[PDB]
Amino acid sequence: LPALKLALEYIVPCMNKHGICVVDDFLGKETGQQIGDEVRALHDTGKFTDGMLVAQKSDSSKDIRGDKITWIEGKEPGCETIGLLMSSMDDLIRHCNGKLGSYKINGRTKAMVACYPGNGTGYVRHVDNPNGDGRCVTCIYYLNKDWDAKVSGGILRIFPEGKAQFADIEPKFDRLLFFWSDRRNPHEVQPAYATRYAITVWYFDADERARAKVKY
Ligand SMILES: O=C(O)CNC(=O)c1ncc(-c2cccc(Cl)c2)cc1O
Ligand SMILES: [Fe+2]
Repeated sequence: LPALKLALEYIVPCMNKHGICVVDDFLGKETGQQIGDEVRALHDTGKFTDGMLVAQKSDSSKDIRGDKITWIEGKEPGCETIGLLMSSMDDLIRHCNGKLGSYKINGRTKAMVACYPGNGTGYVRHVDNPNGDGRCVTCIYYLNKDWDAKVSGGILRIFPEGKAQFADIEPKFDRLLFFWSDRRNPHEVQPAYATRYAITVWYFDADERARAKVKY
């Protein structure tokens, strides 16, 4: 599917109506598996952090850590298919521009690659951008082959429009997810009992980002 068709016929109407959009089979099995291989190699060669401190504990031997991260620009050797994914995300957003709300998107973060180690940790309920830091759209790509949430957990639960009625999104292989980054979409990751990977980029709105500059 050409990016403009996906954008105009699906992403733009889904985002403006619901603030959330799920695209399955985004890149196809071959590219999806190559991204998986690159992320696993990052993991196996120690490129991730040790994980978010979950419980601090007076005996630090008992510390519990959760999601581990690494920031990826997309041009590093061994990361060029992650770079292909990132360019594919940009292609979609570029073909949306002027139609995602009244936002004018003019940049994005590097990719945050996340690894949940499977030790029963998740991610607490939160809003990505609660305080106007410039980020207007969250984009997540999942790469977990044959993920079964009834067995392994790890559901992303989003509370669309902030209301208590929630949407449960499995972190399925080759699934792409967009949602508004602000308080319209509080969300959380339920405990994961197997290794769970995801790649996130955030897109900036020009006006909000130009003002966040003075909030820094
Ligand atoms: O994995 C998923 O399906 C959902 N993940 C998130 O919702 C998330 N959100 C925010 C952050 C995050 C929040 C603050 C700082 C940084 Cl570097 C990352 C990490 C995160 O993993
Ligand atoms: Fe988040």
